[PDB]
This record gives sequence, C-alpha cells and structure tokens, in this order.
Amino acid sequence: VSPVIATLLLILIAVAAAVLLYTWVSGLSANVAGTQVTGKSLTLIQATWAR
Amino acid sequence: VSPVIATLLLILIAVAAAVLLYTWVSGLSANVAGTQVTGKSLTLIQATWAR
Repeated sequence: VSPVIATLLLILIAVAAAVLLYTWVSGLSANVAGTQVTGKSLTLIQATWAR
Repeated sequence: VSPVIATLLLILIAVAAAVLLYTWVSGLSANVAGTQVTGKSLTLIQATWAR
C-alpha cells in the first residue's frame, strides 16, 4: 500500500508551497517607492548683492 | 499527481495579477492636471497717480 500513502503526502507538500509562493509574490509587488518630479524652474524675481 | 495540481494553482495566480495590473495602469492614466494659458496681455487703458 506504499504508493497510496506516498502519493498523498506529495500532493499536500506541493499545495503548501504554491500558496506560499503567492503570498511572497504579492508582497513583493507594490513594494516600489519611485520619485516625484520637481516643478518647473522657479522664476527669478531678483538677483543682487551687498557688502 | 503533483505536477497537475501545481500547474493549476500557478495559472490562476498569474491571471489575477494581470487583471490587477490593468486597473492600476488605467487608473494611473487620465490622472494629470496640467495648466491653462493666460490670455494675451491686458491692454493698458491708463496709468496715473494721486496724493
């Protein structure tokens, strides 16, 4: 009755690993920060200097 | 029967993530404000001053 018991334990193992892959994949996603785009250059109201 | 069950769970996972990509992409689009273009300079009717 060896084959019958062997097959059962193998089925359970592969199911458990697949579900674990899902959690890891989805957690991996939506895990990217990125950047902001600086606005257009600031208009120059004045440039001057003093002592 | 391991391969048969494994493959099935993997197919479902990839389908779900693809549909989620679509919603996110389309929502990302049409999400840009922009600007208006100020009209032509205002004609000067008068310039004056008082005390």
